Amino acid sequence: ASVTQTMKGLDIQKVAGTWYSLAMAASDISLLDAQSAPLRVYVEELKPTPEGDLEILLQKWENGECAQKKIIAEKTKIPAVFKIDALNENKVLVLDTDYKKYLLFCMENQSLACQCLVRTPEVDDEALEKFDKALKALPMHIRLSFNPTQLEEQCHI
Amino acid sequence: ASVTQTMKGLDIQKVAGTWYSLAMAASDISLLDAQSAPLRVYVEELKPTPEGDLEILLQKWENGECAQKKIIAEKTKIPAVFKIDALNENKVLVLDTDYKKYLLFCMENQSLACQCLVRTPEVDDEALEKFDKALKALPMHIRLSFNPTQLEEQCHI
Ligand SMILES: CCCCCCCCCCCCCC(=O)O
Ligand SMILES: CCCCCCCCCCCCCC(=O)O
Repeated sequence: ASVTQTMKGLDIQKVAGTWYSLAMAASDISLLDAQSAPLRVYVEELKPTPEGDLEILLQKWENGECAQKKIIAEKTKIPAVFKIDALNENKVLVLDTDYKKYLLFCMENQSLACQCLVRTPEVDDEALEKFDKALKALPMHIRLSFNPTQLEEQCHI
Repeated sequence: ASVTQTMKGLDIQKVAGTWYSLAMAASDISLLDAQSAPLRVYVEELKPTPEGDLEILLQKWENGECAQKKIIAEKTKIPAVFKIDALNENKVLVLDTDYKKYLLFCMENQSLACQCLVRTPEVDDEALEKFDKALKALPMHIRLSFNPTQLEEQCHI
């Protein structure tokens, strides 16, 4: 269940800028089933702070409407692991990224969701291979992927 | 998009009896998202009629409740292809089965959903491999799998 793959030698400054949530998977179906499931979040932009923390802009459907949400991930001892304040303190692990095209990540509390991010609104078969193979290891029960048209809309409608 | 894998030399009498919908995937996320999505159907039992048609018992969530539904699939020229009466006349294709453990199928109208069925409430990694690899070919955007506990409940709650 635990995630035991992280990016060796991650430079968090190089993941700054725009991303698309091409695909997402989670351990429990109810975390992603509906448009307003808890972890159905669409990534807009990564903004690393100078002090090394990560700021995230994303979209989340709630109250029948697509909201913008800004969120702050705090660094830890490990460069590929970050921390998000909540009801219960969640972890974000960076699995892999080539900076220029794709980045794979997971978040944990036991529950768990992961995502394949890409720089452009295109179906990258390669990044998807890598995403599937990192997931093989994990106990997933729901997976979503989206098309180029959907990737350009708010909340992937 | 089209399904171009079918079981060679299918004997429809040998798939009679009990099955579990271990996993399901579809081309559009809305066909499977909610408990009452159109193609979120859980297979209970296969009953082949003497004249070669297939009778299916299944469970479908609707009106906030888990209903039993009986359904009838009519044979065609091809042993692995069957036909279900509806608003629009749908096809059911049998991709693969070893009769004793697993059976993979898809249904078509363009929309498309497939399933990995198994005889017992157990996670069969093998049948899942075969399911993933038959799906590789197809344009899927939502996938669900269920655990042994869920497999014994009505509507996989
Ligand atoms: C390094 C890139 C990681 C991107 C992580 C995105 C953060 C997702 C947190 C999801 C928690 C729900 C958001 C909320 O509504 O508060
Ligand atoms: C050979 C085994 C094939 C099993 C096929 C199951 C039939 C699924 C039909 C789904 C259509 C919706 C059912 C309904 O509510 O009318």
